[PDB]
Amino acid sequence: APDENEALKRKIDAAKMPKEAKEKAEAELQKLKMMSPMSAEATVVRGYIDWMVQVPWNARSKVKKDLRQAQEILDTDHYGLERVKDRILEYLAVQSRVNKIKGPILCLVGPPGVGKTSLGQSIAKATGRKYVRMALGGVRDEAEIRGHRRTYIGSMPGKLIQKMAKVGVKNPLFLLDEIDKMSSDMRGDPASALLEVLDPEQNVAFSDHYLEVDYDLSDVMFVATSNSMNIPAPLLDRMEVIRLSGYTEDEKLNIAKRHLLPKQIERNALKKGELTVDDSAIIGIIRYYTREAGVRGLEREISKLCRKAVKQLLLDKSLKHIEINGDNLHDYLGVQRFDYGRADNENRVGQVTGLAWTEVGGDLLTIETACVPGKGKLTYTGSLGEVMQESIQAALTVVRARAEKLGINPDFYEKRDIHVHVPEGATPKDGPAAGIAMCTALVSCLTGNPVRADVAMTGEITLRGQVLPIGGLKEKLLAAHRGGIKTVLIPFENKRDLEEIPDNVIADLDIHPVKRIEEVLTLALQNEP
Amino acid sequence: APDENEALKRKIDAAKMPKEAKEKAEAELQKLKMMSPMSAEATVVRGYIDWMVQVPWNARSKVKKDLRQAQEILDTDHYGLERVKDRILEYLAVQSRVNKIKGPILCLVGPPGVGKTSLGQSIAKATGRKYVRMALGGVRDEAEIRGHRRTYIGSMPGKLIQKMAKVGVKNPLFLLDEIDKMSSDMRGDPASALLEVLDPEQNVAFSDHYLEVDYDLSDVMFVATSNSMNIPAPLLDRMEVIRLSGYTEDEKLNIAKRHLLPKQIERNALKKGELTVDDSAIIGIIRYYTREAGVRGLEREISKLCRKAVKQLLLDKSLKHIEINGDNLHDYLGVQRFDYGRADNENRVGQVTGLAWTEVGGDLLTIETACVPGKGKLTYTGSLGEVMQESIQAALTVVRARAEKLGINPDFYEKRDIHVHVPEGATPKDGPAAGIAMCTALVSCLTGNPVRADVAMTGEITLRGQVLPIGGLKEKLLAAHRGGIKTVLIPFENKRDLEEIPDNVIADLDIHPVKRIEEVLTLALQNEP
Repeated sequence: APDENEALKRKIDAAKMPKEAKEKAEAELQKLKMMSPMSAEATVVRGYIDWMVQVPWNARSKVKKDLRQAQEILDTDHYGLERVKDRILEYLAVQSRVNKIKGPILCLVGPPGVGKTSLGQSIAKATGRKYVRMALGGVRDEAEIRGHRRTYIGSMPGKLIQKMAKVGVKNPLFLLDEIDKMSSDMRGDPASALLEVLDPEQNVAFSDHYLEVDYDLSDVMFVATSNSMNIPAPLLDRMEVIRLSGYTEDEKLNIAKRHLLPKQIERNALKKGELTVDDSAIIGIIRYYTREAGVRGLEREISKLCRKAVKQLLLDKSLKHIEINGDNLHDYLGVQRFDYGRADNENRVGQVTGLAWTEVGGDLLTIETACVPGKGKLTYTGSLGEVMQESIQAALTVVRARAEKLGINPDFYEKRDIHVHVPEGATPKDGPAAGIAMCTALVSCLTGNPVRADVAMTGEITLRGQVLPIGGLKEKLLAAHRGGIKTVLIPFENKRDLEEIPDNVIADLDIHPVKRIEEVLTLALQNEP
Repeated sequence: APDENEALKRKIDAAKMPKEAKEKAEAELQKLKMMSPMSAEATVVRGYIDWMVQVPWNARSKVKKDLRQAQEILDTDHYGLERVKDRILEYLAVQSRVNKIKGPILCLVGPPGVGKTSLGQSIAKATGRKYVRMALGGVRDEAEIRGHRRTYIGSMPGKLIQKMAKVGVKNPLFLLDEIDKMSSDMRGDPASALLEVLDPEQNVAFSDHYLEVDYDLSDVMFVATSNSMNIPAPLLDRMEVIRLSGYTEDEKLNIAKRHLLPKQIERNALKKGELTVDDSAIIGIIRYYTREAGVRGLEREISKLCRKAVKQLLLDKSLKHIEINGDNLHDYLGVQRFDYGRADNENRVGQVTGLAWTEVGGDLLTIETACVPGKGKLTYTGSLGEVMQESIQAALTVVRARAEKLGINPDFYEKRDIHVHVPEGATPKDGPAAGIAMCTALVSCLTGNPVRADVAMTGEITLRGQVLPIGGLKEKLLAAHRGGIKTVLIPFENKRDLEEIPDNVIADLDIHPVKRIEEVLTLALQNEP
């Protein structure tokens, strides 16, 4: 009745609306023409009108059809990686026929600190669609994806509806960040709602608590990102998992010299000829200032270098240029915090270096064994399961069978207790891939032979001394390369897998395929036995 | 229609307003010109008009561009500390180019009782911007940062809008105190609103429940303060953490003689020649009247001294001056409440002194061990986790391996139960840094050798008797210095960290870098074994 109800009514006629939009517009019209000073009644309908005007329809982004431009765009996002972009291109080709996905959503998984956001932005630019993000981590209620009931003012729509209202296109690139961090603790499981907004048979008629009228969401492209492969079962359908990994020394150096350095220089309001960093400084930072698979440490170090350089040049008008090399780098970072190289490790007896497979990239572990006098009981530490128990039992049996050859007293399992400690045993690794490590440590404790340093080993063991194949050799090799380990012992059956590993990692490490316990004991111990 | 609606209308024309302000002014104008006796209708619009007139725009504080004056101002806030002010200067330099932050917010963390508010005021004075504070602790609803819905009178804007209305400048220094104390229990998580008011891409169009019209907040500089590093994940982005620590004896003495004493003298309405306190009294107060990292105890003691001196001089007209020294100090404070020095500690066997890393500064702990007759079960007290369990297991294994050398009966773990008590085990310390302490206490209980007093130790242990490096050596050294401990045992790998500790702390303590359990057992026990 008042003037407000008139102006709002115009917002319904000044915007073109399809059948569903016309239906919600008619509903709002029936809800309009009422008293404007009505507390919590006119404001909610006004907000609904604004949302409808903001909801996209009869308009979309010009989606590109050529694939060459998509490849050229994907080649300049972070580094290219020559591995994941190819898969992306494949998906684009499958989508180069119709506007209907009818399949996966190109899910990305890997350790944090990689080009996930960069890949999403590159895909948005290649597809010619607007970019929009939404975080799935920490979500535990359906009230986060969907809105509230059609009631008094304050019942704002869900995050998805808000993002769609802000992005006035019917075919945007909706990114789903931290899908593995989503939980279900407030109102059932919100995964169902996600399915309703992701399944091509349900997104066309997706209904919201506030926007009860069905909205067409089949043209919206969705992309999910995660850190681990522990994606909920209902969210695993219609999804393709693409695993990402770390980078090598030269790869990280090129990445830093291509985008990290220019971005940090432009962010700190620096000039083109104010700071010059060579490759020696970056190498020193990667070797003694960061230990990870991503480039977060490099970014933080470059930011600190830029800030310190700006402060030093500002307080000294006589300084015209600042150059940081591999020698004065410490002057801006301090004492080194990490060690590179195992040449001066002073090889020990009870300690063994092994490779561990982790969902965020493999790492290095130092397993220990203690053989003290007792009655023969077995003790283990590191939150190990039954698999580790049977593996230790098999290793003990192998040691008992080869004690005569190794010079071990056959009565060691009767008058001496064994305690095996495996640090970070709760790693997301299904299977006791450290059998050879524990066996070598046991042989060392019983014989006193120090385990040769700068040597890494991983793989399963049997009761007859045979080595079984394992998975995730790329991550373990990358971890050994970052840790400065040159000698790596892997099972023989995994030799055929080396053909799928780039030469940049194999040319730096010395791999020796083994299949028996005697070969690992000969190549790992300092002496012959 | 009435006279009121006329006067209020003038407040809309007498103030210059930008596009957004003109939009909200037009909205209020449409809401004005109505009946003034309308209950809860004219008062709310009048309040909105007053808020708009108070909201700053087209006016700002003269921000300074020089850095020398900023350093001179930061050198007279509390003490200078020569550590944090430098970082502040760096930030200022980064902000000495444009009025856009586009980065961190200079978050400060440390134990309570330090110059946090003083640092904020000094930054406000150096930047030439008005000072304003707002407490984030105890906030659990978005209705605290933002206002209420546009409804009947009483729906006042949020705390932020009120602070901005009181401070008539577009670029003020908004301080965020107690960011770690903020929770989420009433209406979702208010952190999101904070992001909307802190993210440079959202503060430019920050909308409020009462002030629904977007307001530009990109020129407002924000600074956060906290006690612990447990900052919520969403509030950690675009933030730089700067850790603060305690002060030494001479540092606290200079701080008291520079600002604490004059402030307390001026607050108690004292004259220049009425009270004279020497350094002996301050030293005695710091040694026997307060045990903390801040200067709260010193402030309280000086306040009590000033009050007692005023009362004594007022009731005695024959007294012309009051002088308090290190001898008569007790006459105004009573009997000493704390003990300084471990020379007369009467070294015990079952007790061991260790250093503990805490988010509010390290402290001293007295770990105990009891070896009673039993079956060999292990018991622990102090709310310890699995890390402490594995550490105690490793220590027990080391003791079992060195029992013959230490003169311990090898059957102690079979006929005797061990109970380890670690007071305040719930400290925010990730890792069993008290391995050497528990091992020494166990060796003492089994051998009866009293642990030498005036000795502190901390560090990780392994199954082979090796000591691993730890973090937070500065806090532990400061705690040992305050407690009067001269002998401190730290891991050998942490020796390179001593170069980052000032000489005022190393010159008072006797540090002995160790790497094996035998060295700690020899330097900690009274006898040789």
